[PDB]
Amino acid sequence: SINLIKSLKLYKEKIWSFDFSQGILATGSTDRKIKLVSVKYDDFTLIDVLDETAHKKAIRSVAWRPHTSLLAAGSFDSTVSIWAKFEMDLLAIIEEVKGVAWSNDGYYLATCSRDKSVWIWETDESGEEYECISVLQEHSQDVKHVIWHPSEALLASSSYDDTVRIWKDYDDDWECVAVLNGHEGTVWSSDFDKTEGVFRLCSGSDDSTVRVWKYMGDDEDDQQEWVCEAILPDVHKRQVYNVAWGFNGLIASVGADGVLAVYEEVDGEWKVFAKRALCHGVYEINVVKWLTILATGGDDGIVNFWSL
Ligand SMILES: [Ca+2]
Repeated sequence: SINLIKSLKLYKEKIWSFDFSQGILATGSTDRKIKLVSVKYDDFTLIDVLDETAHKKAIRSVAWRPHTSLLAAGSFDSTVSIWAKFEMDLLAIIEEVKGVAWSNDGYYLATCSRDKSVWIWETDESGEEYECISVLQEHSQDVKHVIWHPSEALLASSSYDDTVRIWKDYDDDWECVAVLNGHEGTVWSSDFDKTEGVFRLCSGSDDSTVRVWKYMGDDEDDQQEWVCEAILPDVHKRQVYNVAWGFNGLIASVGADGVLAVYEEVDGEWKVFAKRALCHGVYEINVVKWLTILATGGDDGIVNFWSL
């Protein structure tokens, strides 16, 4: 069962992105303004609004530098802003951006764009200055999403070209080490398995499916061999706009259809663990995260918080 524990209206426009660190959810909407929410299972409250006309168009992506309170925000502007901190103070502008994501060591910030590229930026302990170390142009269409592995410097990008690409460095020489071919429409997002050891990834698409991909070792050329090992059971009717793979082993998906589903892997097979229809009323749902509880963000400007 998926139970609503709290419903929080934040904007009157779409929520596109959110991210959780250190008990705080950051959110992004068609708005200039970034909103921060304190979250506990008490909880569940507004604490700050980030603006200062930094701030020109829709905030398509927000991400916390992991286990810290520094924040990055990417915009339809083509720009990406940086905040630190109560209150949050601005720090930098880096130069449509569709996604931002940090490596778990906190030193690399990846950005992706309608321009078909993925940029890798490096910073230090302080997060004050950003050096562009790679410009990664292999996708043939709009890149929708970037995410790093929980513990390796491995990056996954998802694109309107129907592929996920995996990127890895050898001494800051970042290159594409696999192209995950199989989805039949735009891949909106992906997330890595949190199981220790060799890698897997799930991805959600316009084609109404969630695929689970499995790494099958390096080839002779130091490229990675990857196959789609499963397609999850039917849920969505059907753009799948976001997926999230929790440390609990469970995958969550959300779609244009207003459904939130959870899947569990037992004895080498996936089953729907739980599902709920009309989670944002009549509204498309764009984003989902495991916080353990679920947060969903929808076209109605609400973040719903659900218990499992
Ligand atoms: Ca399907």
